[PDB]
Amino acid sequence: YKDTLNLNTTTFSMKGNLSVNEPKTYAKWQEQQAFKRMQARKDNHGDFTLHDGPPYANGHLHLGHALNKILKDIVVKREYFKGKKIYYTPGWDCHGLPIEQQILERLEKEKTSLENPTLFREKCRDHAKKFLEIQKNEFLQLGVLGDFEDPYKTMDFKFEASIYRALVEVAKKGLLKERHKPIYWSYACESALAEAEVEYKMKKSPSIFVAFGLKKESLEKLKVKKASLVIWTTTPWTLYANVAIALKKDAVYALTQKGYLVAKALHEKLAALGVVDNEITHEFNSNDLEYLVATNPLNQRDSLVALGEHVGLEDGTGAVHTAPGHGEEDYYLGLRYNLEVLMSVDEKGCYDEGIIHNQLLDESYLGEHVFKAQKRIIEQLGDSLLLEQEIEHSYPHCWRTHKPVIYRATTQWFILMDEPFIQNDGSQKTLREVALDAIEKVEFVPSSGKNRLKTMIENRPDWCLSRQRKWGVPLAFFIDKRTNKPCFESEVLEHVANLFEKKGCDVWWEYSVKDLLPPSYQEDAKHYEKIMHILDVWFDSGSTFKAVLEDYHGEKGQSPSDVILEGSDQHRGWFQSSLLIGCVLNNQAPFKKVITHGFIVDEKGEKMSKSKGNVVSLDKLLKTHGSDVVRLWVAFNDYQNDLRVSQTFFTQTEQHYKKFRNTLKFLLANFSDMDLKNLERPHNFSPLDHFMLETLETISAGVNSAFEEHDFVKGLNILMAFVTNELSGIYLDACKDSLYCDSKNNEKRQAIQMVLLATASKLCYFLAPILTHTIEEVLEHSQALRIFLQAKDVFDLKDISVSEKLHLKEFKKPENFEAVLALRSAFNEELDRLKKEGVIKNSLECAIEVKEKALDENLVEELLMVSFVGIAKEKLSETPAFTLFKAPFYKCPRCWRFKSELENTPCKRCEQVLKER
Ligand SMILES: CC[C@H](C)[C@H](N)C(=O)O
Ligand SMILES: [Zn+2]
Repeated sequence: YKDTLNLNTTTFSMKGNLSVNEPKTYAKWQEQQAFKRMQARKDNHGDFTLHDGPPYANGHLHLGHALNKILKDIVVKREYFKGKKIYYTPGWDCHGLPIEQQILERLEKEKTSLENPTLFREKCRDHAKKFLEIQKNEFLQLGVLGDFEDPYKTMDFKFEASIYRALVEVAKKGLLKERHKPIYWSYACESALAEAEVEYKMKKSPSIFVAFGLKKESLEKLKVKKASLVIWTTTPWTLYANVAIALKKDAVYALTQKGYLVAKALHEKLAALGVVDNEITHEFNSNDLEYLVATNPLNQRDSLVALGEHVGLEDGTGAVHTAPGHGEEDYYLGLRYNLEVLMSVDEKGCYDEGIIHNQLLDESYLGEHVFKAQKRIIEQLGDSLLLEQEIEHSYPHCWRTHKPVIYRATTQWFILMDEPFIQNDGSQKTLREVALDAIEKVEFVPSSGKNRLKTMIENRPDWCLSRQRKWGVPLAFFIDKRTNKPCFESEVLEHVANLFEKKGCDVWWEYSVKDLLPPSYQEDAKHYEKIMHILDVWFDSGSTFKAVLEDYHGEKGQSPSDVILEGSDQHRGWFQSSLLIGCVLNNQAPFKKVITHGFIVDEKGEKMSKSKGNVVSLDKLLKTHGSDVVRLWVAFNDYQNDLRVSQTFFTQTEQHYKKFRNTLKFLLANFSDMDLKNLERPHNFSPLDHFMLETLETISAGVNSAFEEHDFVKGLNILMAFVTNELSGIYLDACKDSLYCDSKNNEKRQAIQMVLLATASKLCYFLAPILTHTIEEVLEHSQALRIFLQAKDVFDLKDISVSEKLHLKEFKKPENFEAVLALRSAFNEELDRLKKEGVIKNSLECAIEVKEKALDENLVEELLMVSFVGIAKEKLSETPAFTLFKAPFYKCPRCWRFKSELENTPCKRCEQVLKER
């Protein structure tokens, strides 16, 4: 009788063959310009702008890039399917050391050089172009949709002009100022750096305690025979630049029997270390030591005893070796006392002629790198070296050369944080104040991200903008030699900006000063000289809101954006640079909302690097699992924290994907034969039908609410529980007899099919942002779904009203299945017990007599899948709720239910179906 059943099959395959079929889908969306079609949708209602943070145009995509673009894609697709016009122009960060360092390294490896600035910039620009195309196509292989054929590029000439015009706005508001002070200096790239370009890593260091003997006249003033202040330092390379020893104000300093002078609060620690001897002979107040003078044991130079602002007593000695050329707090102390700023370390981190001309350090050190010289310096200290250790400490390194940085007093350009400036509304505020106010108006997901960014703004220094490399946007101002000050005249600045817009920034190197000035100024061209520093690339990316959202007047999205979505490492990076520049231009953040994610890490939670051998390639991952599995893995996991890549976790995701896919296959298979005239007329739905429609509505609200708050785990868990439990476990098991053995003309079967159609419809809508290829495939294989949803393809999906499309009555009282589902669970646990004893094989062999008479007997029979409700003859078991019997019928050879009065004879329902004309 098997061939007399309803076939109930679909062409939608159980196997996804994802690595074969996904490229076909994505190629189609590119060929057909699906993102453009999305933006053009005629019934768009509302707008949604996600502003892409631009990856650097260097190298192939990392797993973190895929995580990022997939999450953006889910968020964007969610808004599209809610009915909005979407703005999502992806972009690329094309300048900076992330590109330039690769060129510098390749030149070195080729044993070649390239000193021509235009030709050098050309090699960098060609490298960004190459990898922009590579990353673009790799992004498209994730199934993401955006304006990838018209992306934004910081190397576009109009973009270079937009960045420069952002800088112009900073300068005209009085926040762009030169400062001279020690800052981060990367000797390996001969450039200043700021915080976002520094990576702190553990590093071993010498750690030394050094005695500076007081001069004879100072010992006479203090009335002791011997006294030497002891300092602690990890940088013997700066001892040549000492000008002072800074003490804590109004603090007691102990003089030992051997003549060492240290903070009394630290004497116990230092004597236990063996730095000084244990016997204290005299105590002195630091206020009485100020303006004594000591002698540097390295070079015999005077060192002033000074009082520092906040000298610490937790480490060291309480006497701080002070080198204004190499320490920012040292520098301010030096100026307060009108001391020399000694700085004889060149741009490559090597001692220069200054050590000879000023007698700071022996001539032999000329040309030596400061880190290389330290062993010989420590040996030169002789008896003044009281103790030498080796320690480990967290130390700043250059983000691209990975070499340790140093600090060098230098003249650079800064955006000031504590300089009051005129607000757009006419009030007066500092940038720090504006940025803190602006942070409070932004929504952070998770909300903990707010305090992370806030704390950085509270604590950050002035922002050094000027870099000494060639690949970037120049700080393209002239210094008037007649004034020694920059020219911020609007006519000059807009003349340069317009040149940049048309020709790009190459002209700043190529053109003469005269050719770069408005005609009104060319007679005075001899008085002007170009600043040749370039902008921090974090200023480039900080300006994307201006260059993309503002300068295209909303065609690429609104300013402020509705959402930005990046790694939580961008609090130190793009979030902060965009926040600061937004606050100068607009006095608010250029984003309304920040969503963050973690890092992709290995099975042990560790970062992937080539030096570790734990790198999983994005290509290998997509080839193994398929992009819809990778996308589901992202969505079905706690992406705000680090995501670990392991076989075990991807296997779990594949099982989820399989369950979703097998469920959609079953639904499609079991309404494939439905007559489409059913779609227009209403149906009489059973209580179980209604229970499922009501359950589907309740869980649909919960999936949607979870997805709205970007908690895709919570929503997918709700969806998966529904498909596993109420759908597959209860409804589809109860309906299989009718779906396969009732007549196609049976109105109860047709009503089940409509429920299955409504259920697949909701599954398609909710999974469309995540498994877009798979839902596209579902629609491709189901004509009934396409008619019912009025959908040509996945991009025509909308959130449908099941009530309206099935013609449900307005005030229908919901079903209450609590009692009958409690019976079902009790029956199934009693039935499990009888299968243990070998008494019966399945529920169909049973009759049940329910002790509660209020229950609907057909629904009991449906849900428990017994063949008979009522009393029979062979008792199997008894509970307080029900008695089970052997069903007093034969098994029907067609439907396998125990409903046949005669052996091997079709039951009454089957007999009619087999007879039907
Ligand atoms: C948001 C990205 C930022 C701007 C930077 N290009 C990076 O890849 O880290
Ligand atoms: Zn039958």
